[PDB]
Amino acid sequence: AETVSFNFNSFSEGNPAINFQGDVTVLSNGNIQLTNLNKVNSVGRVLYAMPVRIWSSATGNVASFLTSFSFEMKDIKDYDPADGIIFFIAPEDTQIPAGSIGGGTLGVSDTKGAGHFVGVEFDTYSNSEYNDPPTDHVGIDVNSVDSVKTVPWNSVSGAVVKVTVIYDSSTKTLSVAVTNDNGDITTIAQVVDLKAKLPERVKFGFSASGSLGGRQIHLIRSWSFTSTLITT
Amino acid sequence: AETVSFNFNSFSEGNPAINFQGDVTVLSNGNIQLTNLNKVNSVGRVLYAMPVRIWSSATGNVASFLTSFSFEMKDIKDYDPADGIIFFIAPEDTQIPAGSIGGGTLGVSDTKGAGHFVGVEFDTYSNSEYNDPPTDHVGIDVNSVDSVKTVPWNSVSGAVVKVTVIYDSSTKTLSVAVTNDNGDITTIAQVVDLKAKLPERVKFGFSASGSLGGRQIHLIRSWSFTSTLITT
Amino acid sequence: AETVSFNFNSFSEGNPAINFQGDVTVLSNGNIQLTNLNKVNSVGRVLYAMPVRIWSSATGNVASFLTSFSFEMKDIKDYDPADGIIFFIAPEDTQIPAGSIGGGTLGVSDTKGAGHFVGVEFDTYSNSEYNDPPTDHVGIDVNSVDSVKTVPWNSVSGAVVKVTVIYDSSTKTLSVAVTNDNGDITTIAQVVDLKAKLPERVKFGFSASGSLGGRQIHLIRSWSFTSTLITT
Amino acid sequence: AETVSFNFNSFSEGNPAINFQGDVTVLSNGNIQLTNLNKVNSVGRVLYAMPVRIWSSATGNVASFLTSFSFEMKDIKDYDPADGIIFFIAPEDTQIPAGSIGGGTLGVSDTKGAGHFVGVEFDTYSNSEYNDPPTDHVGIDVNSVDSVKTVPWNSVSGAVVKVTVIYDSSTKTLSVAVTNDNGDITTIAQVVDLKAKLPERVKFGFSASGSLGGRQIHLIRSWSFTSTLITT
Ligand SMILES: [O-]S(O)(O)c1ccc(-c2c3nc(c(-c4ccc(S([O-])(O)O)cc4)c4ccc([nH]4)c(-c4ccc(S([O-])(O)O)cc4)c4nc(c(-c5ccc(S([O-])(O)O)cc5)c5ccc2[nH]5)C=C4)C=C3)cc1
Ligand SMILES: [O-]S(O)(O)c1ccc(-c2c3nc(c(-c4ccc(S([O-])(O)O)cc4)c4ccc([nH]4)c(-c4ccc(S([O-])(O)O)cc4)c4nc(c(-c5ccc(S([O-])(O)O)cc5)c5ccc2[nH]5)C=C4)C=C3)cc1
Ligand SMILES: [O-]S(O)(O)c1ccc(-c2c3nc(c(-c4ccc(S([O-])(O)O)cc4)c4ccc([nH]4)c(-c4ccc(S([O-])(O)O)cc4)c4nc(c(-c5ccc(S([O-])(O)O)cc5)c5ccc2[nH]5)C=C4)C=C3)cc1
Ligand SMILES: [O-]S(O)(O)c1ccc(-c2c3nc(c(-c4ccc(S([O-])(O)O)cc4)c4ccc([nH]4)c(-c4ccc(S([O-])(O)O)cc4)c4nc(c(-c5ccc(S([O-])(O)O)cc5)c5ccc2[nH]5)C=C4)C=C3)cc1
Ligand SMILES: [O-]S(O)(O)c1ccc(-c2c3nc(c(-c4ccc(S([O-])(O)O)cc4)c4ccc([nH]4)c(-c4ccc(S([O-])(O)O)cc4)c4nc(c(-c5ccc(S([O-])(O)O)cc5)c5ccc2[nH]5)C=C4)C=C3)cc1
Ligand SMILES: [O-]S(O)(O)c1ccc(-c2c3nc(c(-c4ccc(S([O-])(O)O)cc4)c4ccc([nH]4)c(-c4ccc(S([O-])(O)O)cc4)c4nc(c(-c5ccc(S([O-])(O)O)cc5)c5ccc2[nH]5)C=C4)C=C3)cc1
Ligand SMILES: [O-]S(O)(O)c1ccc(-c2c3nc(c(-c4ccc(S([O-])(O)O)cc4)c4ccc([nH]4)c(-c4ccc(S([O-])(O)O)cc4)c4nc(c(-c5ccc(S([O-])(O)O)cc5)c5ccc2[nH]5)C=C4)C=C3)cc1
Ligand SMILES: [O-]S(O)(O)c1ccc(-c2c3nc(c(-c4ccc(S([O-])(O)O)cc4)c4ccc([nH]4)c(-c4ccc(S([O-])(O)O)cc4)c4nc(c(-c5ccc(S([O-])(O)O)cc5)c5ccc2[nH]5)C=C4)C=C3)cc1
Ligand SMILES: [O-]S(O)(O)c1ccc(-c2c3nc(c(-c4ccc(S([O-])(O)O)cc4)c4ccc([nH]4)c(-c4ccc(S([O-])(O)O)cc4)c4nc(c(-c5ccc(S([O-])(O)O)cc5)c5ccc2[nH]5)C=C4)C=C3)cc1
Ligand SMILES: OC[C@H]1O[C@@H](O[C@H]2[C@H](O)[C@@H](O)[C@H](O)O[C@@H]2CO)[C@H](O)[C@@H](O)[C@H]1O
Ligand SMILES: OC[C@H]1O[C@@H](O[C@H]2[C@H](O)[C@@H](O)[C@H](O)O[C@@H]2CO)[C@H](O)[C@@H](O)[C@H]1O
Ligand SMILES: [Ca+2]
Ligand SMILES: [Ca+2]
Ligand SMILES: [Ca+2]
Ligand SMILES: [Ca+2]
Ligand SMILES: [Mn+2]
Ligand SMILES: [Mn+2]
Ligand SMILES: [Mn+2]
Ligand SMILES: [Mn+2]
Repeated sequence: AETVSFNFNSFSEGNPAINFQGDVTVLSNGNIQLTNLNKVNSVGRVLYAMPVRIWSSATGNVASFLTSFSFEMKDIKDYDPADGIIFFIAPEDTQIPAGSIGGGTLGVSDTKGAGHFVGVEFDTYSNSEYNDPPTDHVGIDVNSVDSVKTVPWNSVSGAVVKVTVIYDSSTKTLSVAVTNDNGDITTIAQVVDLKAKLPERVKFGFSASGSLGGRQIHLIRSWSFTSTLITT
Repeated sequence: AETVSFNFNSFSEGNPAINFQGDVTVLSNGNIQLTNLNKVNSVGRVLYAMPVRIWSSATGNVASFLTSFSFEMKDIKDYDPADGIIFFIAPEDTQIPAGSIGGGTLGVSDTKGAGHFVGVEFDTYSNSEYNDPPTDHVGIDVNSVDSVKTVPWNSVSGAVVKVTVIYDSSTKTLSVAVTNDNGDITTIAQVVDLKAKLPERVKFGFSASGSLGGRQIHLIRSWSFTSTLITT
Repeated sequence: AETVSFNFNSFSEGNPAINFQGDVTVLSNGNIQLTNLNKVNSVGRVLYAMPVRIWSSATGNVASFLTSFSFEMKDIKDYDPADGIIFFIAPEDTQIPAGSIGGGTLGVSDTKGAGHFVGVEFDTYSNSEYNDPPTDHVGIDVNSVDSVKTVPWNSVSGAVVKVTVIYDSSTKTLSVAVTNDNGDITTIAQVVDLKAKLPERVKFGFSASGSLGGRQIHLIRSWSFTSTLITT
Repeated sequence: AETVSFNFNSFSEGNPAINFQGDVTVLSNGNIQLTNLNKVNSVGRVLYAMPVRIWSSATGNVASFLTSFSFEMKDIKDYDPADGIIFFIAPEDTQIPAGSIGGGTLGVSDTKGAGHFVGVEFDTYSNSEYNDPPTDHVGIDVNSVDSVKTVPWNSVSGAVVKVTVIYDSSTKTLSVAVTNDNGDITTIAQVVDLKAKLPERVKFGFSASGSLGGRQIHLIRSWSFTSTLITT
């Protein structure tokens, strides 16, 4: 088979394996701070430098992958806790949308919240302009921040969250498991046809944004990944 | 919410948190050995002592759970590697099935292969008698050792395996992810209405079995489980 | 190591994790009410279903635990505020003591005040019969409602109390810390060889009681416990 | 009674309630980083600005106090993970020891490892000059980094540790509970007569340190404190 795997217990802004886009910045403790606190419409993104072949136009096969990461969101005084983080998969040439308003677009969509990407957002602000549920939530996005599905969730300031994703090729079922601070788990699943919505060669990564009045600390602590494509 | 969460990195007899049914023997290194090598038809199971209420006849809700565990199956000179391990869910009153012999009921069914439980199997020996695919496989059993679905897997002697399982309360999707020694990941997923096959209170555990000519060591090295039942 | 850890921010009947002995009634708001207000000699207890092995006859070791919980005791027109709540440890086979009447056995002892258990009491009514200090107090009981040690405390109707308990495996020191509504903290500590007073397997819970003339509401709002038993 | 209490969920540089002594620095996410990864014998300390009256001259009374905090230590490449963190209590005019060598001294002792303070160290480097145990440990210090008592412990790089301390005046008992990322809890208690080892007015705080090759990320994330002195 064709297997891809990596593991980051910490980061550094000189590692060739990571692509930094936007106001991204690496802290002294090894964490990645996606957005700039005192910047209007801040947008930061981070992608694994190397492109993962998730499916073969040849065989007709699709890869299965298991990844898990942990992040932290914290409130900053006088500023609305927004907008959130999103784990995304996109074509290898993915860029921050030209003139991106930031905020509710999470840095992977245009003003009408559209774009070419599949992702799991950890939304902390309700954008009626995107059909956002009235409360914090977790969602499965498929080429739009107007989630195909969401599940109520609760963002605790300054608490480390742990996430475990699984994509089973056979069923094209993307399943998420989120371990909240109080021990409680939150799950959400959706059937997404990756071959159908993305190219053979893509890229994974994290993005986060905010507005002028909406800002908060977005930190990625660790990230491990392993994809496996059957070649037969 | 109502959440159950335990974690075992080692084991030891006498712990009130675990019930040992069968030829289960705890090694002097905190490892659980499921079957007796010197017996014909050995059978052993390890269960988490307390019944966990997976769904509520009142809420109508069904819990989601995130459980991951590791095991090892080493071969033994002049013996067919069998029958394999199995992670399962059963009615709180679950008694250990009748030991059988040439058989491979994985310790959860009768000679015919029937039984009241739902589980993920890591089978290493084919039995025309239960539709066992030609080779080693990972399956999804629902009241029968004749898996509902199966996927090609390969068991490697003396290799430690890591397994992450996720269950989505809504989508009723059971998603497994097998991480092998070399790195490659195997995954399978299936819908199983837990509220349709199991009583409100069930029990989680691992089971194994052997035959007259099929035997091997079945080691459960670690186990961590977490389930959350929304009720409101 | 061998660790037990649960967490309840709310309660609900039917949860297999908790056993209800006596006049325990679960409110429609996830709160536990220990005594019945319309009964003479009400008595109620709530216990964590599974027995926790506090010490090993093999290791000689004794587990340490960190448990914290919150409660509330509101008065009721024309009634003496009593008897108080109590956090205790008992032999796994613990039955609920005989309901008594003028009495104040806190639901863990006989008419005389004897019983097999060890606990921290939050007593709000003096009984010359058991040496109750002149006023409200927090005590450390060891097989007797006649506290081994006591410290002046003051119970305030309708106030939510936070309590953090720590037990050191070695020093055999049980240390309580009562946080009142206004802020002030009350603390008491006592050596109690858990391995000397209790059998290997015990049970943790909260108990309460009332009299003919003494009654009040006893609410257990939340509970989080964690114990670790070193074994190697 | 006289009670002192505060609570921090994140710190800031321009906060007169906190005294920053040494290589201290406050990250963008509100955490405090006690040492500088680039200096040689980097020493950092942070004290609560206002002094606390732990014992009354008039009345041979001493205060009880409850406090809990969480930290994170991480390994930095090419440097030994050292030296650790310490929660200390010192006279209100306390400073960094003249010409401190940092390292084994944890920034609160001279070269012989002596000074004026009562602390709880989370040691990560075995120094034979201070009779350190051979493994990571938690210790109780009384005017010397040569612990009056210690307990084996394990520091995990990048993991959030939660700590809870309780000091009972009546017993002059100091008990700690450390909650590892693991879920496991480590404990350690010691009887320290504060009035006998410290001045009426003290200051509480944290500290960390490193050497030439011994360096790591030391971070304080939160800190809550309450102390109540009886005055009758
Ligand atoms: O007549 S026989 O019976 O004998 C017989 C002859 C040939 C075959 C082979 C074959 N491919 C081989 C290699 C190979 C492997 C190793 C070595 S070696 O190790 O070096 O020796 C040498 C050669 C090989 C290497 C790369 C590819 N094949 C790639 C490919 C290209 C580009 C990319 S890309 O874009 O990513 O660069 C990605 C993948 C493709 N192959 C197909 C394809 C196909 C499927 C469906 C449809 S359709 O029906 O239309 O859907 C259309 C086309 C077929 C159909 C038959 C077939 N490939 C599509 C893409 C070796 C044999 C089988 C039997
Ligand atoms: O009749 S006979 O008995 O005579 C007989 C004749 C031919 C065959 C073979 C064959 N493939 C071989 C290699 C091979 C192995 C080792 C070496 S060696 O190392 O040199 O030894 C050299 C060559 C080989 C290597 C790689 C591939 N084949 C790849 C492939 C390409 C790209 C990728 S990827 O992932 O990189 O993109 C992954 C996989 C493919 N092969 C097919 C394919 C096919 C399937 C379905 C459909 S259909 O359903 O109709 O669409 C259309 C086509 C067939 C059908 C028959 C067939 N391949 C599709 C992809 C060797 C033999 C078997 C029996
Ligand atoms: O009937 S016969 O005469 O035919 C006959 C049948 C079977 C046996 C064997 C046997 N083990 C073998 C290997 C082996 C050797 C060489 C190769 S080869 O070189 O590759 O060929 C391959 C395999 C082998 C390899 C590893 C082990 N055995 C391990 C083990 C597992 C896991 C770990 S771990 O955890 O560290 O990973 C560490 C160690 C154990 N084995 C026991 C054990 C046992 C003891 C006491 C109790 S009790 O009663 O409860 O006290 C319960 C169970 C028995 C009982 C019988 C028995 N093992 C416990 C642990 C080969 C044969 C002997 C005779
Ligand atoms: O229900 S199930 O389907 O699950 C099922 C459950 C159990 C069984 C088996 C069984 N024995 C086997 C072998 C075996 C055969 C072939 C190979 S192989 O060749 O490798 O294939 C490997 C192993 C096997 C080999 C040797 C023996 N059994 C010997 C024995 C040992 C030593 C000597 S001696 O004296 O010579 O040393 C003499 C005899 C005995 N076996 C019994 C015995 C018994 C007799 C009377 C009474 S009672 O009435 O109470 O008195 C009580 C019990 C039973 C009862 C059941 C039973 N044996 C008594 C002695 C294989 C299976 C089968 C099916
Ligand atoms: O026999 S008699 O006739 O004599 C008789 C004896 C006792 C009662 C009372 C009673 N409540 C009172 C106050 C009260 C009265 C007067 C003053 S005064 O004005 O000062 O005098 C002050 C306070 C009072 C105040 C607040 C509440 N009660 C709240 C409550 C609190 C918080 C929240 S929350 O979540 O919003 O925080 C939500 C709800 C609840 N009360 C119930 C409840 C219940 C219903 C169904 C189910 S079940 O079917 O099982 O589901 C379970 C439980 C009952 C059942 C009987 C009953 N309450 C559930 C919630 C006073 C009397 C009635 C008649
Ligand atoms: O026999 S007699 O005639 O003498 C007689 C004796 C006792 C009673 C009372 C009583 N409650 C009173 C107050 C009260 C009123 C005014 C003041 S005053 O203003 O100070 O004067 C002070 C105090 C009072 C205040 C708050 C409550 N009661 C709350 C409550 C709990 C929790 C919360 S909260 O928010 O924490 O959740 C909020 C509210 C509850 N009360 C019940 C309850 C109950 C119902 C069903 C079931 S069951 O069997 O299960 O169906 C079990 C239990 C009963 C049953 C009898 C009863 N309450 C459940 C919740 C005053 C009297 C009436 C008559
Ligand atoms: O073991 S312990 O020590 O714990 C202990 C446990 C229980 C008891 C009590 C008790 N009753 C009390 C009051 C009371 C007194 C004073 C005040 S106060 O003054 O306010 O303080 C407050 C409350 C009290 C008031 C009214 C009644 N009791 C009424 C009653 C109600 C209504 C009417 S009516 O018809 O007029 O409406 C008529 C009679 C009855 N009581 C019984 C009865 C019984 C009789 C025969 C049979 S059997 O032989 O089996 O058939 C079965 C049961 C028993 C058995 C035990 C018992 N009552 C039958 C009717 C106070 C305590 C004492 C000690
Ligand atoms: O017999 S009579 O009935 O006539 C009678 C007369 C006097 C007393 C009082 C008393 N103190 C009062 C205040 C007070 C309170 C409120 C207000 S008001 O609210 O303003 O009105 C006004 C005044 C008061 C305020 C501050 C102090 N007292 C301080 C003090 C000073 C400095 C500090 S410091 O360091 O923090 O600055 C800390 C503490 C001390 N007081 C003693 C002390 C003592 C104990 C043991 C020993 S020994 O045996 O040697 O051990 C030596 C000394 C005694 C002994 C008796 C006594 N104090 C030691 C320190 C009010 C009355 C009782 C009975
Ligand atoms: O004749 S009678 O019998 O009738 C009789 C006469 C006098 C007394 C009183 C009394 N103190 C009062 C206040 C008071 C209360 C409220 C207000 S109000 O608010 O205005 O109303 C105003 C004043 C009062 C306030 C503060 C103190 N007293 C403090 C004190 C100071 C500083 C601190 S601290 O912590 O801040 O440093 C903490 C505590 C102390 N008081 C003593 C003390 C003592 C103990 C042991 C020893 S010995 O063992 O011998 O050494 C020697 C001395 C005594 C002995 C008797 C006595 N105090 C030691 C410290 C009011 C009355 C009682 C009965
Ligand atoms: O409040 C956070 C929220 O802001 C929205 O945009 C606001 C903008 O922040 C505010 O300054 C302006 O006056 O009105 C805008 C429209 O509500 C973002 O659109 C949303 O995504 C959050 O970031
Ligand atoms: O190894 C960490 C350890 O260092 C000790 O000091 C060393 C110093 O780090 C090294 O660079 C120098 O060459 O020798 C010194 C003497 O051992 C510290 O004393 C100790 O506390 C740790 O920080
Ligand atoms: Ca949003
Ligand atoms: Ca089989
Ligand atoms: Ca009492
Ligand atoms: Ca040291
Ligand atoms: Mn959304
Ligand atoms: Mn099978
Ligand atoms: Mn008492
Ligand atoms: Mn030390």
